[PDB]
Amino acid sequence: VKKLINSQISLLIGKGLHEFDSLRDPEVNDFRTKMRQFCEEAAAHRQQLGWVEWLQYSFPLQLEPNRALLVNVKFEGSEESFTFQVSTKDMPLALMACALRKKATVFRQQPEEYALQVNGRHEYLYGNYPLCHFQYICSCLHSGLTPHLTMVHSSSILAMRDEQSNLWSLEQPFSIELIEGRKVNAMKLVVQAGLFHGNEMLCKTVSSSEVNVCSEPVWKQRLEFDISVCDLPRMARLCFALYAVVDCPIAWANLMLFDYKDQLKTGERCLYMWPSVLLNPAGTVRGNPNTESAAALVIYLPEVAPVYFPALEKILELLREILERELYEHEKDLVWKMRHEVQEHFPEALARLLLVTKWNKHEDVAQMLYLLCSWPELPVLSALELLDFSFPDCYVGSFAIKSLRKLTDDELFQYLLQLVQVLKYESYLDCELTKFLLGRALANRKIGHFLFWHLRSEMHVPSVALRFGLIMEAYCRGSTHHMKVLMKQGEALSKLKALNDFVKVSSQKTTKPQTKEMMHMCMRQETYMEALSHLQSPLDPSTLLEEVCVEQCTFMDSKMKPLWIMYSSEEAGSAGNVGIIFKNGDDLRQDMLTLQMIQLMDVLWKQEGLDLRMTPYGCLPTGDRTGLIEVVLHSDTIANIQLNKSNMAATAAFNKDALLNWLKSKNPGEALDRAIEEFTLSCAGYCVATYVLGIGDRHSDNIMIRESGQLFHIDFGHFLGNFRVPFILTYDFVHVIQQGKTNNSEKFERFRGYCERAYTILRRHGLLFLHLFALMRAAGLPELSCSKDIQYLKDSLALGKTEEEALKHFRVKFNEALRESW
Ligand SMILES: CC(=O)Nc1nc(C)c(-c2cc3c(c(S(N)(=O)=O)c2)C(=O)N=C3)s1
Repeated sequence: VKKLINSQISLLIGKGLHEFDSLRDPEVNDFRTKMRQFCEEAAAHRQQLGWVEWLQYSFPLQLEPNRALLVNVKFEGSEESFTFQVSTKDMPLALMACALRKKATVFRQQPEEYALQVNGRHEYLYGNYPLCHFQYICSCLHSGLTPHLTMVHSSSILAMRDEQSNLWSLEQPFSIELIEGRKVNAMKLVVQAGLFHGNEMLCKTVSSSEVNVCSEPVWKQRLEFDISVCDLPRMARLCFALYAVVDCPIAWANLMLFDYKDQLKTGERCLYMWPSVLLNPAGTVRGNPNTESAAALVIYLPEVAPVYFPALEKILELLREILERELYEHEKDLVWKMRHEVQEHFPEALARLLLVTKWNKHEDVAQMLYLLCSWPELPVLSALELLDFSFPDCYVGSFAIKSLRKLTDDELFQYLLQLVQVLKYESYLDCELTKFLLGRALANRKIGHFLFWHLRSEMHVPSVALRFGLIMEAYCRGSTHHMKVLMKQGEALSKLKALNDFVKVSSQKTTKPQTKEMMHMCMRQETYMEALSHLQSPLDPSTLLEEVCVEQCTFMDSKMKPLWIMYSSEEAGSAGNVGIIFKNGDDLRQDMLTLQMIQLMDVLWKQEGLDLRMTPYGCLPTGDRTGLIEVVLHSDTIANIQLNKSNMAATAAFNKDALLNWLKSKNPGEALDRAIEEFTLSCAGYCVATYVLGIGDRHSDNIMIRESGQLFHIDFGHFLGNFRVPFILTYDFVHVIQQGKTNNSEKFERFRGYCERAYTILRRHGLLFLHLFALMRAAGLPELSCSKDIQYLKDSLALGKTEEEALKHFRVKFNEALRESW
């Protein structure tokens, strides 16, 4: 019945749906019901899409940001296949017609009714794009393999779609009654509070009277705040901090002064507080659900009788350029004076205007919101700024989502990590961002995939557990089939957790080979073989993890014993030979963010025609200190290469030549030049990427080389110079760039040219990183917690410099890095 979906969702999110009901909360109850009906509307629209439109849902195109190639094509009900000489500039339609003419001769007797599936994968090639503009063809051309595609008819694609179906009057000062506590401490107890509107204060922070660590301490004091009640903004947020004194932080707690129906909150409130590292504005406005052992304040918010926030209709009724590109009071007031001409001539400066409006005075808010509701939509870049906690107001928030609707699915994917973390800054469950992310997730299954996992990865955190569970529950109402697909993934990871816990215990007692043999026995059980096999990869749902290749599975010797899990496929061939690494015990978010930013750098470089040959490999947290990492096969560490062990192809007279002999052995004869280029390009990319991102602790063990020449980085424990990390040039890579010559300035200075181009391209999108890192502060990443972390980026890119000045400064750091190389 309905009941089976509920128990499946419950298992899928790690939080039973009985628990949502047991709160008796009207906001939860109205989120669930209102978002259920919204996601079910999507699910209906989804099942009546056309077959091409369904491919757009299920397998959205992997596109890149003349010349010949072999393509091998087959038809779905056949092993008999054909090979074709085609051009890289031809459409899929041209190729599909080629296939049908070779079939109509072999079988002796329309291209529009087909889609090319990438063999043994959930990737499809269709639409009016040249072959080399598809990521599969482009990947294939660099790596050198023949494409393997399959003609899938529309009736068979529709068969897939089928089987997935489901007010101003009050001028008194705002005040409270601080009643009492119920907590523990080692002195006297002070309760400082404050009215914040985002980061900014609506008035100074009024303390409570000092009182002894008496219980369960009692106060029964008025606190009177320096602000009229009519001047409270819609997102007025009252923020407490309980600490002790003769500073000693103990707890904190926030709540919105207006409830989710716009009503002002009266009367009594028990705030269940959270422990501390004093006053914490951006902290969540929901209480600690650990009600048993939580320090709890009770307070009263005076009755003033039922007063709702004014409806929008009521609100709407009620030297200049030189600065506009931190400002002084007169400059702020000149920016406010000319607010109408900001709307008319400089609409991209909305943010700076929003940071000069007095949010603690209500006429100014209406005068602002009046400008805001006719304000033209801004570019995607500008809207990512307005999502930050710096702009808490709902109309500004709702305006931002309105300017972000024109995000492409690829862009939305690009920023999905950051957008999810902004859900933590949200004050209420039902919000324009949630609905936006949910509606786009339900319109694109890849977006839907990754939204699920970004949320599912944080259910171990009580502050977001309720929000995230509910969103996940809503998504599942709107995609029964993808729920089941994801359960299969989660069942795989449950088994990997249990197999990894075995491997840890075992490794501490017996030898490496005997633990590996005993891992393989455990995997060869029905329950494991079934669970570990025949799923989609959480790292990339278009990757199919088919036959778990137990022989080649192992574990790595590092402290947490990450498992090495290899998968094969009959239908896919070499594309089906894929590896994943399950790591349990480490917080992979730090890594994931670092790889996504390098991926973005790659995207931004390719958009200016620069292909530095990066390796943007999957990294995805899936659970508490648990996640997956995509295996880049056919690669080894600089450490393992430079070991220089004998009876190998890299038998080297000098350790400087170990890499170059290694590259030689893997790329013999004419192909050595192609790999040194791959190496050089990739070396330059990661050199810049590490310098901008401030990635420290780089040694041979955590730098890998692919057998193509491509270099890339692993293990991102520290970033943004969290030990001012300088540019890193390594002699043995310099040796490879220079083709093993001691003096080869032409090949070396090309590499400086690549590094400089790469560095100047990121400086132009400096604001994109600044905005995206600003939104990431929401995550509570230990090394992304303050302004000096964001200042690192500003200084690494040199964002307040002229392009000429910054390039001069970059070349100092580069020449310094060159000197350091021996
Ligand atoms: C042939 C081979 O081995 N290729 C590899 N490709 C990748 C992507 C590896 C990797 C990446 C990362 C991490 C690890 S690991 N083993 O340290 O967990 C391993 C980690 O922790 N963060 C990122 S290894």
